[PDB]
Amino acid sequence: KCPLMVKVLDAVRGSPAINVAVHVFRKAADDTWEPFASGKTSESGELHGLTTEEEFVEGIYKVEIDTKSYWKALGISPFHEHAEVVFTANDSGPRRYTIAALLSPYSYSTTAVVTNP
Amino acid sequence: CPLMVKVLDAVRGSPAINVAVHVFRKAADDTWEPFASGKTSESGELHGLTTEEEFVEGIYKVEIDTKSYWKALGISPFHEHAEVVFTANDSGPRRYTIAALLSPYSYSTTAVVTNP
Amino acid sequence: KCPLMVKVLDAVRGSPAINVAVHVFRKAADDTWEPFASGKTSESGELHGLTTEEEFVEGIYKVEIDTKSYWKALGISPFHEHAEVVFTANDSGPRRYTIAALLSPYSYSTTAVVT
Amino acid sequence: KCPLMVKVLDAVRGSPAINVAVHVFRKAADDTWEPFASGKTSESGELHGLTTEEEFVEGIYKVEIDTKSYWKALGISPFHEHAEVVFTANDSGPRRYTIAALLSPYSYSTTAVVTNP
Repeated sequence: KCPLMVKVLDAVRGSPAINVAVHVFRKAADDTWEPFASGKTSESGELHGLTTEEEFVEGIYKVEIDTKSYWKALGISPFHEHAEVVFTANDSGPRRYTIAALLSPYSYSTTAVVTNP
Repeated sequence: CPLMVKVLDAVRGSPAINVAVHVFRKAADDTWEPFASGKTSESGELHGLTTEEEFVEGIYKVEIDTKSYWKALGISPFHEHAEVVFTANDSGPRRYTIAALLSPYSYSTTAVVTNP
Repeated sequence: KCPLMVKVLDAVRGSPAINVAVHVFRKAADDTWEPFASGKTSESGELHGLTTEEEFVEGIYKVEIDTKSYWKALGISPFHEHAEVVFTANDSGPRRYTIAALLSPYSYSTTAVVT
Repeated sequence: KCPLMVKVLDAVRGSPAINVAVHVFRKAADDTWEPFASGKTSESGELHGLTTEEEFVEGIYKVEIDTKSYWKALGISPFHEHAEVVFTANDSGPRRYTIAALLSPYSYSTTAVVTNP
């Protein structure tokens, strides 16, 4: 599918995160983040087709996950406003990037698995 | 303080209070011989479970009663307990501390070793 | 889809762990673990077909991951001898259990997804 | 004691992360991050005396951890550029905030524990 993938899981429910707001930002020469892409996590807990391979380029991107929206809907008070993931992309070749995050009311753990297709 | 166990709660965002801690030791018969047991304090860390002279090289298993603690808080957990097995003092005496961040249906364990 | 699946990731390299020994046990009335199944992690790092729904029944199952063997092969000495995931299966009814274990030399994180 | 404390640990070595850059920001009226305080992680891996009780305010704050700089000294190529923790401070009243971060080359986990004085 798309080179960029996002998966989110909630510890409290033990079920994949559904209806999650994720925003992708792209670096600019003015040191400002531009709204590269936005999407909503599916009921399966993953987001596919976020960015086309050709559109995806060599840049520093920022990925933000809206922690409050999921926790406010569930009714649990969240400590973090959002989870922010920033990294460089395509240092050498058009390698695919998968972003995985684990959510909790007062903590979160994120990991990225990198594959070369 | 040869061995320390620090336990933290994710949902409450506060250190876990009175989590059952069980420490075992390996035997020649491939059976665990109970070493020590305790309950966590208010700060969440239980200390003094072992003494350096008594603390000896071997394969030790540390059990944390996650089910007993979290069920008391009133929601059903997934893991029956957490087992942290590890050889102790492979090369000389060292200070071992175990950190376990608890959550329903998921947990993470991290250990910090200190040579002196 | 297999009733039980195990996904193992190596945060150190950032790529899924390959050739990881995964052992499954069963609780007995004598408080003794009986080997249920064993396998080796594939290239994708996920194990499928390790158990069948017919054999898979309610009980207390322990999943072992040979972290010490894997990290020794890569040349890194790990703190934990292995990872044990003890849980109760089908307490209420038939459910699909997925085990996710993120590995590290001196730490690990276990996460379960229920379908 | 200290209203804001930060503890950082490395999963690769199982030791406190020494000489790690920590940066604290505060929200302004124009939605611009204004630097508040910054320090280097000590040998024990914890920061003490970063915010004063009077100076610490009820605004929004951000804590940034320079994971990439730490890995460069070790010599391991990291995935993430840095780790950022964004949270509302003093929603109700004075509080003691402790931020704990576990670092890995391609993943990290952050947890927050609060003490009521």
